[PDB]
Amino acid sequence: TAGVVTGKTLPITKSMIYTDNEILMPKTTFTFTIEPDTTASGLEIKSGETTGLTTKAIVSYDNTDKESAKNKTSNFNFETVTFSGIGIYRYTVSEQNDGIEGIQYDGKKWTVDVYVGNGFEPKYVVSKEVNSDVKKPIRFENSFKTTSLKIEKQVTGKDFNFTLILEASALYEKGQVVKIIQDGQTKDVVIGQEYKFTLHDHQSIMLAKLPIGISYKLTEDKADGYTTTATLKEGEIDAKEYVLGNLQKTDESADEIVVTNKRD
Repeated sequence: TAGVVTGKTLPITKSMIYTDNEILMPKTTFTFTIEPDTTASGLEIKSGETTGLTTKAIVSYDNTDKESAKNKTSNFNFETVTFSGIGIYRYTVSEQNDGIEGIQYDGKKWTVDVYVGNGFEPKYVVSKEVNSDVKKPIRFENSFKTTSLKIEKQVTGKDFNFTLILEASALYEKGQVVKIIQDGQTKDVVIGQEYKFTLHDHQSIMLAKLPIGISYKLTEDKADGYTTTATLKEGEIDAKEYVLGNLQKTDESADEIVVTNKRD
């Protein structure tokens, strides 16, 4: 039967929603916690016993994880626990919300009955969602978002030379690639190094699947007979000045930078 394990361990499955290999999987961990159901009563049903129980299980993702590595497994091990007597010991399993920018965490609560026989030891482990009678294996489902940056050139009053760098973060490391669309063609920007390109009046470039929470800086080479200024528009909130050469952090709103070269 689904959600009934003959043995001493509780399997945990983590699925990250991931459908596009062009997107960088965040380098991060998810942590599952097991605690006693402190109100469990009514074999006798008892509050879960935690003496000798490792109460944390973890799975790890990194930037190399693609479609084929989106699901991970861990477990809790009840073999190591000293139970004071036979019975059913009830625990609550949840996933910690680590609050990492861009990540959506599974808030579901799971309940676990461990059937303890004869010393004493676990015999069966049964799992269900809290408030459900349906037995099923524990599976947490997480997801994450990406954003975008468009950069356009306007001339007032010729190719202008730009440099973009996406700085590495703890989540998105140096040497990983982010897609850019440039003169119609899909190309690769490598995180942590200068990416040089050109734009003329009304030409744009776009990074459409940009990691959330990384920092970037954009500069333009000095162009004789022009002064250069730039604005950053975040979603529908009002455009503010972007000073070329400054670090800007990506977040959930789609960014557009308009760089204006004004003839002197």
